[PDB]
Amino acid sequence: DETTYNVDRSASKKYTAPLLDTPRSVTVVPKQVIKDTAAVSLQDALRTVPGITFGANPTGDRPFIRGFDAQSDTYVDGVRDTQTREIFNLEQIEVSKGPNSAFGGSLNLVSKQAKAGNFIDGGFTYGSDQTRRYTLDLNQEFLDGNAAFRLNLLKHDANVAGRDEVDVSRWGVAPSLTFGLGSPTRVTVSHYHLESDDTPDSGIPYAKSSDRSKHNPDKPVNVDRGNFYGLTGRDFQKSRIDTSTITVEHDLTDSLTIRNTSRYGNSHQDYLWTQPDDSQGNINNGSVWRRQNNRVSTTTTAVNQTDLFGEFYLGGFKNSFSTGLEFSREDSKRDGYIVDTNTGLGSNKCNPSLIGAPSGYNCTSLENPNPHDPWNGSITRKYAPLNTVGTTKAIYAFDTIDLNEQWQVNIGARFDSFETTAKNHGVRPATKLSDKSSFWNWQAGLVWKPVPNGSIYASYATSAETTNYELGTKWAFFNERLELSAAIFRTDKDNTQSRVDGVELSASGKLTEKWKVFAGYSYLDSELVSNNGNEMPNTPKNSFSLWTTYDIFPKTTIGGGAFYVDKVYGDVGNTVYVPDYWRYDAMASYKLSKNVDFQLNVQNVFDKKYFDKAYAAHYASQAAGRTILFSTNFHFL
Repeated sequence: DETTYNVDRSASKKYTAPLLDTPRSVTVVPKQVIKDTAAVSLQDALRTVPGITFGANPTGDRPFIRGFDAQSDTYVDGVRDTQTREIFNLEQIEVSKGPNSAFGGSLNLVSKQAKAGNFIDGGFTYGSDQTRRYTLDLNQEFLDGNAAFRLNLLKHDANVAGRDEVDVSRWGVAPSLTFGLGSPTRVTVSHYHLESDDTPDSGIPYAKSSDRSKHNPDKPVNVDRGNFYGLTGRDFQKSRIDTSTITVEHDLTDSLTIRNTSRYGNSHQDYLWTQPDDSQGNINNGSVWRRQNNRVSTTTTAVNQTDLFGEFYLGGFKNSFSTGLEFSREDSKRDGYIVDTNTGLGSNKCNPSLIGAPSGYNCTSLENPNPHDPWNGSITRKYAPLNTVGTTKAIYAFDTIDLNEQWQVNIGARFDSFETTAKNHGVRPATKLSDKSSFWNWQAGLVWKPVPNGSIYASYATSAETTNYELGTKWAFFNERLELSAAIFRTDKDNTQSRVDGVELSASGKLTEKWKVFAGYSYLDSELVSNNGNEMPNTPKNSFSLWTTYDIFPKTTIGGGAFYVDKVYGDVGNTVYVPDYWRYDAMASYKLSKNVDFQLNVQNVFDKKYFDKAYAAHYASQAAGRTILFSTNFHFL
């Protein structure tokens, strides 16, 4: 069933048990939720899972999970990645909220692969924000059903509702080949390519009060909804990602599969954007310094991962296990631009008399900025990069033991070894600095099943310094079409000292035959333990996500979502924040025939102005306003 709102198993076979019986908080955002919400990105899609905030970049692509930074815990099919992620090539999104030695929490993005079946799918979406999105998803068998070819294509252009001039443009191509369908030896080859060229948002500056502190923190200034402080003549955000993956699987016995995966990745970023005022206090006289930020970056990644997984029997118990070796190499080159933003008054100071041409357009108006100002300062590349070469070697082992039909034990360990060399051409003479380290990690879980469709679990994880305790329960109702979850947990971290205590509730699947739900609640009580007693940044204390659809007639579905996010602090010092908000979404779909769907989405039904990322200083990112999307989807199977 491809229309399910509940997914009962992970895709990666490092999990040794179904999700009901896995002793960890895991939420899968299934394909159908991604389609029903009409999500056009990873962040858009993750609004359905509460307590995941993004922070920091001209668009902050760094997730925070249970109040902890997870930029370098994003996986594509269980392997690390070389950046703003699109969803056209994804089947589902797997969110692990606590640790998992198999890989603060992590995201695992499952790619669409060539597989058995013949289909041609495609869609176009037109929007009130000028969205023009075209997708094609073609999968064809060949070699008489022993192999398959799949091609996913994307073209996406859009403005942003309630933001002057800000826009996005991207396209993608994802070819895939799989061989040995149904046989004991399978070979898969994938390539992924995405290129983008955006006009980056400036965001909105924090108010800057004379008495700003932990006690009276500042929030974004209140100005017209569309205000953009950047420059259409200057600012740009260009990226390219290329990823090749080769996977070989062989069944050695009926109980044992060996798997080798090779990934080569290559990503370029060339960004230059504006930040409003960088806390210079010019906003208090009605003006804004257009501070310039930038990054030029190239990264190369090479990974090889060999896994052995399956079953063995010992003392009368089944042991469902996975074990492996991982070797990788990352090359990164960080450079930038040198840009003249001198206002003429102490470099970065402004007032209304300097707005426009007297500041070389480095000052603008707080209330009525002009993004078309013909700014014309020098831009030159530094050509003096920080070049880093990193090596990793890891070994891991995971085992689930069925003691009887009521009791299971999970144990997992992982050892990582790391070597880096950094050459910095930004200082004279250039420096060469090396570093060596390792990371031990292990976890244990206990599952009690009073009845088959019921689960109560304890869990302990440590890494060496971090410690996680979790205690939870999961239940499957209405013929295992509805999963309910509840968890409590504590995370303790030394040399961050910090603590996060929390509660998580989930509901996923069918309530009745016509009524589906995908929903969660998250409570995060976080603390630094002077900043002693402050909340963690990017960690909403309360959040709630509800997505629901109802099959109101045959051929017709209606639906909506309600999302709450509590206030969020930008800094450890708790001096800046973005306020809490409610957002509501609506949808309707009509099956015109077996081959054509029509879909309407209304995002942010009440046109709430709110801020989806709070940065540590200077400013916050404003989310999109009300957006209306009409989709036409074709599918021939």
